[PDB]
Amino acid sequence: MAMKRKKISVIGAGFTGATTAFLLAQKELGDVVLVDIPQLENPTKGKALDMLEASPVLGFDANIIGTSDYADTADSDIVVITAGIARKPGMSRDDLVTTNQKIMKQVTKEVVKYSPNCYIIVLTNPVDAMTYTVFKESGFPKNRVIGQSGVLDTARFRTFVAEELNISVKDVTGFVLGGHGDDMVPLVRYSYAGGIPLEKLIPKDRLDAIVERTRKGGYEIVNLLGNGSAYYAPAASLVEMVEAILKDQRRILPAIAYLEGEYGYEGIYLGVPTILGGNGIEKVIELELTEEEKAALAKSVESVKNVMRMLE
Amino acid sequence: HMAMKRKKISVIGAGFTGATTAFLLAQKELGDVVLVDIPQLENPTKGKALDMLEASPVLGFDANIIGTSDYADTADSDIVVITAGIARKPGMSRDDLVTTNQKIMKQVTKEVVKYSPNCYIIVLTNPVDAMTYTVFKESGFPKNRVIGQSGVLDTARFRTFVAEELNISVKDVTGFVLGGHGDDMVPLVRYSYAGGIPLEKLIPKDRLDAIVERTRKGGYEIVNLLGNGSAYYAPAASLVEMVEAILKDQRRILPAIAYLEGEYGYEGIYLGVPTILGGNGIEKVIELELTEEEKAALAKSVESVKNVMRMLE
Amino acid sequence: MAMKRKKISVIGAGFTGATTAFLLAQKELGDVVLVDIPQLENPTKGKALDMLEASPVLGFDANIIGTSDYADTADSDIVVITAGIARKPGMSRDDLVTTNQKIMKQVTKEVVKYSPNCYIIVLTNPVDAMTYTVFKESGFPKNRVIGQSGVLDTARFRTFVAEELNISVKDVTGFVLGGHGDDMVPLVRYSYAGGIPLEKLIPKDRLDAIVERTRKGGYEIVNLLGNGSAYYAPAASLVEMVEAILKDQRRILPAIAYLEGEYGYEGIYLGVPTILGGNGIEKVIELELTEEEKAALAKSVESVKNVMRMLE
Amino acid sequence: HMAMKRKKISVIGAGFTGATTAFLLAQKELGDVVLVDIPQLENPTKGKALDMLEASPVLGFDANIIGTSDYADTADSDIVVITAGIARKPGMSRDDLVTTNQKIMKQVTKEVVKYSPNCYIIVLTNPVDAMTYTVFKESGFPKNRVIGQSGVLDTARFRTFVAEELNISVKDVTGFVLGGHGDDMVPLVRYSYAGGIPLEKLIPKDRLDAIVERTRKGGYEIVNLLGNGSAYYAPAASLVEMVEAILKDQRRILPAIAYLEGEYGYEGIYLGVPTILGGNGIEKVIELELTEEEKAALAKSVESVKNVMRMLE
Ligand SMILES: NC(=O)c1ccc[n+]([C@@H]2O[C@H](COP(=O)([O-])OP(=O)(O)OC[C@H]3O[C@@H](n4cnc5c(N)ncnc54)[C@H](O)[C@@H]3O)[C@@H](O)[C@H]2O)c1
Ligand SMILES: NC(=O)c1ccc[n+]([C@@H]2O[C@H](COP(=O)([O-])OP(=O)(O)OC[C@H]3O[C@@H](n4cnc5c(N)ncnc54)[C@H](O)[C@@H]3O)[C@@H](O)[C@H]2O)c1
Ligand SMILES: NC(=O)c1ccc[n+]([C@@H]2O[C@H](COP(=O)([O-])OP(=O)(O)OC[C@H]3O[C@@H](n4cnc5c(N)ncnc54)[C@H](O)[C@@H]3O)[C@@H](O)[C@H]2O)c1
Ligand SMILES: NC(=O)c1ccc[n+]([C@@H]2O[C@H](COP(=O)([O-])OP(=O)(O)OC[C@H]3O[C@@H](n4cnc5c(N)ncnc54)[C@H](O)[C@@H]3O)[C@@H](O)[C@H]2O)c1
Repeated sequence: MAMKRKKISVIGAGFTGATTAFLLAQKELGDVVLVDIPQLENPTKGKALDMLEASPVLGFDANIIGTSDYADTADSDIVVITAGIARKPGMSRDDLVTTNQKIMKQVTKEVVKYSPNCYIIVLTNPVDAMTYTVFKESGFPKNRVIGQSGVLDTARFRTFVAEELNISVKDVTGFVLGGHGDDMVPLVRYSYAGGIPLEKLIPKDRLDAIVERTRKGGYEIVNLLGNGSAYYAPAASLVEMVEAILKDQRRILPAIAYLEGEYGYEGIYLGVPTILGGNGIEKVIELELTEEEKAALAKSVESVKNVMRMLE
Repeated sequence: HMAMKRKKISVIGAGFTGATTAFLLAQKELGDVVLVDIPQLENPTKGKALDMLEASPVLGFDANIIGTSDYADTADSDIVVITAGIARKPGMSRDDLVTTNQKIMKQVTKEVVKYSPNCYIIVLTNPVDAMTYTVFKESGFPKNRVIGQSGVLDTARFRTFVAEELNISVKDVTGFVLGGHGDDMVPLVRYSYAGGIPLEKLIPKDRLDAIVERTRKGGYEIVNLLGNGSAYYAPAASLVEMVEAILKDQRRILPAIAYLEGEYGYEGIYLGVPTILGGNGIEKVIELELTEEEKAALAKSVESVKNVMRMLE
Repeated sequence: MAMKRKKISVIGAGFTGATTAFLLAQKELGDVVLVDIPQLENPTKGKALDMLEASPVLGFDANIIGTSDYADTADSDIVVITAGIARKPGMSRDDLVTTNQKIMKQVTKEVVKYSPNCYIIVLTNPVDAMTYTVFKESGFPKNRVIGQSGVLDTARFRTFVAEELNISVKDVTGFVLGGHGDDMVPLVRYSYAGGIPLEKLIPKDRLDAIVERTRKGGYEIVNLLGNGSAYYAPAASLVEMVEAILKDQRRILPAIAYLEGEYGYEGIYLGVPTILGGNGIEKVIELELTEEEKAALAKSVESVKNVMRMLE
Repeated sequence: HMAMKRKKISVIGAGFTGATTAFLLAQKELGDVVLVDIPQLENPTKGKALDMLEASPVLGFDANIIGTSDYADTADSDIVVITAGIARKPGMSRDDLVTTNQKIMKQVTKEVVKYSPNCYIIVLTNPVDAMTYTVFKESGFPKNRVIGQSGVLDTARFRTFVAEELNISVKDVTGFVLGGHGDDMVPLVRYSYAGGIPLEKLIPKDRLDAIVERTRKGGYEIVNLLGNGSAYYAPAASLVEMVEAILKDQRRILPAIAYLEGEYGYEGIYLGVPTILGGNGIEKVIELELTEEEKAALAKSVESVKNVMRMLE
């Protein structure tokens, strides 16, 4: 009968989790619980308390707590999972999978104990196999277990196109199927500057360079930082997705969704166009792809099946 | 004829406090942001700035952010926020900390005034009373143009503790802390309310004293939890409010570190005092009628500030 | 939808209603149903549609409809009542109270039929007697029936003081108890610029002229417009009250609340300091008033009862 | 030394569109506002202005808002928005509306360009194409400093209908409408998408044709519902996006009414075209590669506009 705040738990209090927590609180999307392992309890509480102390200056009404106790996550409307080791150049794709999978299983189990009705958004890489792992561990219907990937890649692409044409990023669009890197399947033909196909504004070679920079866009921020991974744009990418769900916006967003025949694939998570709203993933949109695009996506899907085969 | 131009804000020092501020500034479309650090940290600075910029299509702000070690990129900044400085390492004395940071302020200020002769400057670097003073003397600028941050942060921690104690919105809680930062700050409970109701009516004294002491220790509370470095979220927010007040000439009444020429009985010092902050920087130091108890607490604060100023070379 | 958007119905689609609806939508507080009499159905649909067609420009996700059918208000979380008649030429004070009483009872019956669990915020003058009418007709708990006057009166006070001192309205606080007009009790003692008592910044004579201009603030706007009363600041005042409830903010705000011993009064609605949150009025706050502040609030309360004796 | 100061926007015509525009600009703190109307309506204009100001403490915005019939109060405006027009009356001919509004545009611009010789001007007043033309010729400003609004509003109505058809956020629908503000406007479905997907892939042809038509009648639909008056919320919203684009030098791509000097094969007229809008007003007309079908729908639109320009005294 009372009007209660949405409750958002963010698991992993490293740069991306914290940046997320702070953005969610500022936008008054609800109360935030920043979670990490017992050994990291003091810094998690320090970050959460520091964020809460900005509330009177920035003028947002939101609780923020830090914790290592998953009992504090009880009755979360949304949980965002950012726990685990980041993508870096020259890393063993298998080692990544092995350590993070274990983390997704231990986290998912504690999340569903205390919030059995929550919607879950996964950042942890590799995001297809880790979102798959939260899906199967959780026992949730596919509309409640969502992965982030395509929004971040479309943000880097739009940024590079906006700088290339010297126009508002507000009026530039991109469009990606599949995951990060080699797995990325962009549709330049469905990318525009104020409604005009980029393919009529930018020579093919310069467009192919922006696409390739988008593929290595993560590695680009790693190379600059020297001793971490991107966090500003990943966190902003999670917040757009959390907002679409909490405010039932019915956004069309690229997301990592479970396929049961869409694009001709079943039993997998894949970056596809999505409607995102109050029921989480409300539709996977099936485009008419050209023979070439179909081919590039069959290629992304074999990489997906390859990483799922590294799962114990 | 003059085309409409974006405001320009340079943030000197691209660690916790400067990067957090820059992102907030960018999200609020207060203008374009130049994030500046030493040559040795040029690339991490470029990474933070580019990561922030790649957030812009998602969060929906129009703002340029670049990282640089070339101060020439700061040219014609309306506002410069100085977070450049060094933390006190175990085995470094008080005196060597003041001196090291002093020397950073002199070198930073020289470059800032060279490329933006008309900018306003806000200083965070600790020890912030002494370092804001160094920036003032080095800049050659009139006092209205050189402002330190500390009060807004300390009132924010105080308003957080009172909001939690009473279970009410932080929006409806008011504090006032003058003096220095850390141990030296002077929270004034007489000028502190919830919905305009004096706090001494709503919270027993023993609890209110613990809230005052907790405010005083607020910095160390966060240092003790993080196990590397100091607070940045609330510090950054406090700088953003002060930047807003100036760029949008809002004439806020808030505590700022202001150069005194007689106010409260003191001259030739930066001290945390009530301020009108607007399009011309510190427009007024407001002189309150203090009690003997407040005056005595303020004078202890001034002794400590003069102690740190004696360590300057 | 598991994450349902909040639903706000605004009864009365004139100046205050329409301006309240457009602010609510812009702030994404929920979906808005704008309601007027069957005769004004089409202008109501056209105001609603016009605001909705601004949603792509201003960037808000919100439905706005106009209707003369209360079934459209079903399961509203909040109902804002602005329904009211403009006092005709050659109509007594008695018949004005009596005409708006009949409108509040008819409106309330429709409101409870379709949203028996809603919070009601009343603006309709005379706002103490009309809030009282909605409470009694509704059978709701007292925390779920609320009136607006204090916030608007504190807003005018704050504007005048901010003009006098040449400072941000953000750093000026006021406190107005009682009713509107001669009935309203501004407490200059509880009034500050940046926490500084206004009696320290403004000579008695200027502070007195500002208290009188706060008393007359409605009249002032009426006399400038020539046809109609204020709507911008009224609407803004209702939005802050709507926001304190939907986001469970627990503001301390002057609101028209039902008294059961507070200030030594019982069985009336009166402007008092209030904690406003997710349960509506969480408590009425009792200040230590001077002998003198007590006399003015008694003068006010006598004026409120005067109007209540006019209720059929 | 110059202190920081607010941007300054004068709104001419304090009716439905002006007042609504004024209240958005202030809430968003885009600058101080001066609401201008005839002397007969000075007190109602001051009443709106004061009502708005009295909301500022509640909605928490720092802006001055004033009402005036004296153009001296508009001195040194960065942006001037012109909404002034005769109130349409039962039985007023088209001649008398256009002819009267032309006179108003010439009188209003004379005063505007006298007190703000360096301002950017956005024109709403109908018939908007011919009226923007009249402000341009009377101002003696370069074409980049005199901009009309019609396409933002008309693409907003299109996006609204497509969003309702598909049940998706308006944030993810794009459209593009060229030409005039009449039945003659050209909504381009080819350059219109939902999440960058072509609308022809998602909406059947009969439905899409009905949306295009509902876009052409958009203004009329609102007139017919209101009974007395035309739309003002979406119009005010459209002016605000165009003011923001200029004040914050955003370099948006939106449809605006621009002086053509060869673009699309037309010379010496104002027409709704794809614009880059920024700190120097209209920075460029973008020439789309239209189909013969589109060229012809635009050619008609141009014919409708030249017909109005014939009636100009
Ligand atoms: N989807 C994308 O596009 C995208 C982009 C950025 C990075 N990422 C992923 O998101 C994260 C970004 O790095 P970050 O800033 O979050 O890293 P970080 O190391 O700074 O923080 C992650 C946290 O996970 C914690 N953690 C480890 N095991 C845990 C467990 N069992 N339970 C709870 N917490 C545990 C770590 O202790 C650490 O604090 C990584 O997981 C990376 O794989 C993906
Ligand atoms: N006033 C307050 O309320 C308050 C609160 C927060 C922190 N602080 C102070 O703010 C300062 C910064 O805090 P932080 O957490 O950001 O520290 P940090 O080490 O994370 O960031 C400081 C940055 O300054 C840079 N820097 C050093 N010398 C420089 C120079 N010559 N030119 C340019 N950049 C230079 C360093 O390279 C570093 O990246 C400290 O002095 C801290 O004590 C004061
Ligand atoms: N409490 C305050 O601070 C405050 C301030 C301003 C306005 N008010 C009051 O607000 C009320 C409305 O103000 P306004 O300026 O919007 O007036 P208005 O005349 O523009 O609008 C009132 C609307 O109520 C409608 N209405 C009448 N009977 C109705 C019914 N049975 N069902 C539904 N709708 C019905 C009318 O048709 C009209 O559209 C008045 O009572 C006014 O005195 C009080
Ligand atoms: N271009 C578009 O997309 C678009 C959309 C909306 C409306 N319009 C046009 O906008 C104009 C304003 O519409 P509205 O709804 O605000 O009308 P309105 O009649 O409510 O307001 C117009 C105001 O202009 C004032 N005015 C008239 N002559 C003046 C003068 N010489 N100097 C100063 N003020 C003067 C009037 O007093 C009146 O208050 C009309 O011409 C309308 O047709 C065009």
